[PDB]
Amino acid sequence: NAQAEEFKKYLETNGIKPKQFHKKELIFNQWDPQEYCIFLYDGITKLTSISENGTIMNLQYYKGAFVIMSGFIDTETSVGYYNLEVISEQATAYVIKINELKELLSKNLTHFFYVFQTLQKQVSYSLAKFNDFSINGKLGSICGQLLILTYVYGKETPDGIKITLDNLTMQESSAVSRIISKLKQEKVIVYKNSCFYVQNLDYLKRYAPKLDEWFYLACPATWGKLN
Amino acid sequence: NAQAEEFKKYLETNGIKPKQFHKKELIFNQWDPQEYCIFLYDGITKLTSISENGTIMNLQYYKGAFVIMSGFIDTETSVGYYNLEVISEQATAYVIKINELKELLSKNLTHFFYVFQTLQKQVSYSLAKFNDFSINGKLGSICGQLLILTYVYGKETPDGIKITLDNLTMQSAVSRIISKLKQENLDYLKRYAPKLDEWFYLACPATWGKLN
Repeated sequence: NAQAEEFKKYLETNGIKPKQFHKKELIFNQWDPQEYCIFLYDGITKLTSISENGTIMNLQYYKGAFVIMSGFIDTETSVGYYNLEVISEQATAYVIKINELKELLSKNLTHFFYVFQTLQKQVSYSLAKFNDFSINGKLGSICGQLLILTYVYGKETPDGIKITLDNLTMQESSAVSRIISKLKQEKVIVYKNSCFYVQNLDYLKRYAPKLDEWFYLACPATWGKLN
Repeated sequence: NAQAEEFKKYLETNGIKPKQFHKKELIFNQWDPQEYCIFLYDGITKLTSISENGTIMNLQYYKGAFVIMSGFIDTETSVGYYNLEVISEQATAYVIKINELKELLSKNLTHFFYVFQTLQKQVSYSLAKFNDFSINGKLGSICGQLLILTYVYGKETPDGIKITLDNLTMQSAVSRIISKLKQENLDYLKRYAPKLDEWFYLACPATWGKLN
């Protein structure tokens, strides 16, 4: 991670020190009146939303390095009523306020483009997942999920692809079951050592094609080593 | 919108003149190796992707004023191969090559912040309707589609809420629910699309206060 390091040392260079959090903690919650910019350097987290009857809705999961925002940079008003719960055991993130962030980026444009581009590939990511889901239904939706996980955690193994991930945070309803059952049988995936494998990544590629290109276009480094 | 019309004057002050398009035209297509930055100033449009077998699916709609960009700001590589079609009778948009946009925004950070906002508005947008989908399946989605349409074109009257858009731009189980809910009220679209209604109250507060 080239840009992530320089951005990490640029925040520290300007006095913004890191801070570790662990499970169930709220880096920021739905009721914090302050708008933040959280540069989750290392770890995994999830953006959640509390509906009327207290039901938690897991909306998106983030893996460092990544940037999350709760306020609009131009108006400095909240983007929504969300919370950022850490799902990894413990992770570190630089919590900078929206107004300070608007000052540091205005001073250095290279870091401005970094945060600008990270949001660009978040927009296209949704367009690509919605595209595959609209082509191949739940099959393409599930294949896109399996495709991105095997790019970020896939280890090239003599026996399949050893996805590096905890056992049940990996698969963190019957329709899903019907699809994964076929995948188990047709050798495309395998459930060995209580850990997912992947022996025909090409199957996932062609049923989630436009998420596969999104990985090539947005992360050609992580996409080119498994191809 | 003042941030938009100020962006316009900033663009054409730097020698970027508007271009008018008539419906069914493409402001850019998916095979164009050049990445643009489209400042749709006026008119409504649609972002489409045609699959390799020819089937065309629509992924998003953008109404002006708004920014749509085909490539990353610095690397200048494509963010995804799509086609931006015009669905309005006619539309006006300032087309810009993204390497030219890099130098303009880098030299004016107030308009850098503006386009920065436009893309994080559509991020929270998708997050909001995903919530409404994960709670109310397709009903929360189609409901989300109707309330945003009502809030952007809805003028209150004694008869009820209405949108002044000809059947032109108007155009399975989808119509099944349309009818199952044609069988029984702005409060219903807000009922099963609450986050999208929340998103609209924060990203577009002034215009969301129309029926509120």
